[PDB]
Amino acid sequence: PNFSGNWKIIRSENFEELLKVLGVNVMLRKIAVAAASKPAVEIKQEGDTFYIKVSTTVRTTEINFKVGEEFEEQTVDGRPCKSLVKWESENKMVCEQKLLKGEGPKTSWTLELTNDGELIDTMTADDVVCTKVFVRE
Repeated sequence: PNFSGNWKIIRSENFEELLKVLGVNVMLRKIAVAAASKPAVEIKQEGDTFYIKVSTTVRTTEINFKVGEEFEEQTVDGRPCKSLVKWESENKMVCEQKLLKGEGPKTSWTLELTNDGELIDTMTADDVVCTKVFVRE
C-alpha cells in the first residue's frame, strides 16, 4: 500500500484544543478551525520520498522530504521548524519537529495508512492529541 493520491477529510477531533494549547487566540482559532474543515490534501509518494500539499481556505503548505533526512517545514501554529520523519512500522511514519527560533511546547505528527485505506493524521502539541482521518478521492 502507499500514500499517493488526493485525500478528503472524514473525521476531525481536537483540532481547536491543539491550537489553544499552543497559545493561539480565540479569534484566530475560530478562523482556523473553519478554514480547515474541508482541506485539500495531495500526497505524491515515490518510495521513501514524499511531496505533501495541504490547502485550506486561506493557507497552502507544500513539504518535500525523504524519510530519514531533515527538512524545513512549519509547526501547526506557523513556526518554522526542522523536521525528521522515520518509519515507526510498515504503514506508519512519525515526525519530530525542532523550532528554528525560540522554544515552545513539543510538537510532532504521524501519518498511518489503515488496511481499509484510510489515512490517519495525528498531531501532538504538549499533552494534546489531535486526530484527523482521510479517505482517497
